Amino acid sequence: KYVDKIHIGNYEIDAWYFSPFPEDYGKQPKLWLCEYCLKYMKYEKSYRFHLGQCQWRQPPGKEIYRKSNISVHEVDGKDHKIYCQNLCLLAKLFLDHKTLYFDVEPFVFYILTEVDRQGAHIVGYFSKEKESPDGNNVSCIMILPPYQRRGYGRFLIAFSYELSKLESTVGSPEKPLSDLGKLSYRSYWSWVLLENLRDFTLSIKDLSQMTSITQNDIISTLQSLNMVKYWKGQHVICVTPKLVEEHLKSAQYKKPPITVDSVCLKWAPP
Ligand SMILES: O=C(NNS(=O)(=O)c1ccccc1F)c1cccc(I)c1
Ligand SMILES: [Zn+2]
Repeated sequence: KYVDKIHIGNYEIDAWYFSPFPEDYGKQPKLWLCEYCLKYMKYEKSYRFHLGQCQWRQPPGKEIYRKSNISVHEVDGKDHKIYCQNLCLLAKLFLDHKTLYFDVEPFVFYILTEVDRQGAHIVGYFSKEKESPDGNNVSCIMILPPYQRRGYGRFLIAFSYELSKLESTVGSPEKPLSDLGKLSYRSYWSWVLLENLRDFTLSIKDLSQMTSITQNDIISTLQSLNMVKYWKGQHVICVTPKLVEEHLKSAQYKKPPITVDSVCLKWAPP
């Protein structure tokens, strides 16, 4: 009765949550998704027909980042409404808290793809309100299940902050975050703050301007590392160069990242 399984690319993926595709679409065993234009279909037969006809081989919009075979496309919800709606319905299969699927005009979508000779294969995305009253640099962020915990979420988080830096703004993900989202942000913040502390020294305000991480997220991260003291109503960094190195040598920071090469990012504040 609900969509419980999708086929996209060469992946079949079980659903995690309800997503409000039309009811007739939920009645089948599977939904079949074109991995390039994200059209969803009811039957393997219409999917195969679509595959031989569809001419798209990458997301719409502008490629604002390209390094080697890693690419990010910026898609304006107002310019590519159907695609962005398709994207939000797919994302809702794996996000508990996302609530906006059809009114996509106030959002811009950053699509992460992995390119090979056949085309640019979607890995995940994050959305961003064009005008955030509460200073969120991410509204929702989603990595497709078979790509999770493989460095792609870390890339997208870093990417969202590289945009904030170009905007001369601090930003924060819209809350609530998933379990994995909490872990991923905490670990991204810890790495970024510890590398900055090793490289220089710095106030909490200094770190915020260098990283675009909000002062609250910095404070809560430093508290979980136990590197902040409290003095007459103010949080003050309290860290020795050696303790920073003992943290950075820890095994969790051992996997080599997909980095965001600032030189490969083509984007100006809107
Ligand atoms: O895939 C995930 N996160 N995994 S990670 O890219 O390996 C990673 C490693 C270190 C630090 C941060 C990271 F995100 C993942 C999946 C869905 C939503 C989100 I939000 C993240
Ligand atoms: Zn298509």
